[PDB]
Amino acid sequence: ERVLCLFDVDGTLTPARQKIDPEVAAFLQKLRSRVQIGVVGGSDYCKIAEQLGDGDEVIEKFDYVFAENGTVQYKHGRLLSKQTIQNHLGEELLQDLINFCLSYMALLRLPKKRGTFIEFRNGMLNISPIGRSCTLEERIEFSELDKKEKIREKFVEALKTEFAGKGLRFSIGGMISFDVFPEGWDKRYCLDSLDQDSFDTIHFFGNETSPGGNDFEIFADPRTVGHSVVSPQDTVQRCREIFFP
Amino acid sequence: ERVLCLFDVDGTLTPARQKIDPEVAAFLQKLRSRVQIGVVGGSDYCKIAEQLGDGDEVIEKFDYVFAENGTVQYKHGRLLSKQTIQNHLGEELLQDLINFCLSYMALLRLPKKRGTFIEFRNGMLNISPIGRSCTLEERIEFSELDKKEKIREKFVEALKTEFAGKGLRFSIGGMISFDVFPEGWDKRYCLDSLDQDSFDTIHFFGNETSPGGNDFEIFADPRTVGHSVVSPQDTVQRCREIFFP
Ligand SMILES: [Mg+2]
Ligand SMILES: [Mg+2]
Ligand SMILES: [Mg+2]
Ligand SMILES: [Mg+2]
Repeated sequence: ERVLCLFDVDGTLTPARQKIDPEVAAFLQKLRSRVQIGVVGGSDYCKIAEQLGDGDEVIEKFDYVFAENGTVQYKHGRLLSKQTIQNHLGEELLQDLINFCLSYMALLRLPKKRGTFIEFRNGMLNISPIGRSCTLEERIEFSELDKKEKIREKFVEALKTEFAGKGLRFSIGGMISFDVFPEGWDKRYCLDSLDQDSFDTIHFFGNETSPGGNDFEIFADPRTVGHSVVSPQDTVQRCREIFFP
Repeated sequence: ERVLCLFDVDGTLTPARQKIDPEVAAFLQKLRSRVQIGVVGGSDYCKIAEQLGDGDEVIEKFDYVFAENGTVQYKHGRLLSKQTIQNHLGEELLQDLINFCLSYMALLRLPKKRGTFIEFRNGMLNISPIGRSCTLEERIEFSELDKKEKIREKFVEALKTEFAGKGLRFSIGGMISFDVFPEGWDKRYCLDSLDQDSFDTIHFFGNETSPGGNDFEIFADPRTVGHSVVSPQDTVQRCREIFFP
């Protein structure tokens, strides 16, 4: 009777990192006549907003907007207070991590380096050996070397070992960087806030629900009814079979 | 007959990092009936724009806008192509510099660290041991420790020695960082483009014209008639005595 449909963004509602198909967007509003709707994605709010509407339309079109896995939350148009990664980790482990990354990267010799090797976000640290302020052409150059030399994979191996047992998780994505985040700060983070909003049912839809995928944990969590999808059209179809049969 | 008045921003036209007094702004437009007018400042365009008008009004109010010491140029409303620091320095010296900074900072133990330890700009690298993405409260905390421990001063000493003779310059400013930039990329940078615009006279006004100041080089350059000022009101007064006597 009080139902929430909660969607991953990339590959679930939109082409990855691209704008939503207006027909999919159209269905989501129709679905909204039967249930509340939310999104949860690993990217920051500005990226998610850009994919799902013009300006800040996303917070009006969706009942919930969980950016950076729910460390940033919009609830019915309202922004809620955010928790810092330093509050969760503590300053000492945070700096141990930062200094290990600085020390490791200083020894990496690349074709090019730029700036923003460590980006401090709400839900993670983003580590990029080339530097995030590089151009697209520079990204591609690094990506091709990285496939040959496994630069990011080896850095992640050394970090996991060094911080073994200290509650840090790692994910390599895109061309130039990897993510470092606390255990529990995958997509499941958003569920703790959702637990207090009196939903009879929360249906989660994602395209990475297999082990290793970024939807695995929230999909498998007992607080959600999980649904595996392979495309936005599959998502729309599943939602019809369930809510408009 | 073809005259340009070229002004530093901070302490010359406005309170440092603050909005221009509307009366000063008013005089500058009157001055514009007799001469062309330009600004040159070390900060990026967005900061300079914010101090001198609303939105992009600055490029309409001034004939020239030289941001980041002239590595970024607006000329009569038009943005000109910019040169990269890597093009000027070369990739090898640039990375030697970046890796020395990464290696040095990894050994610094601070109360707090965040992100963006190396910010890649158009006219410089900005190095911040705490990380530029810190809060104002965090900035002040670092600033007070830095006065006690001379963290930035000692880092600059080691860098100058290590890159002795290789054409790098350093400036420590504000609370959390220092600037690294190529020789010649002080305010004089903007003069090379100006040399081609057929001015009979270029009058430069600045509040840091003594040795060590960030206006010293452009003030002393033989391509300018230099003027030392101590406040925006002094600037307006000097411009009256010269152009409205
Ligand atoms: Mg996905
Ligand atoms: Mg589940
Ligand atoms: Mg000044
Ligand atoms: Mg001169």
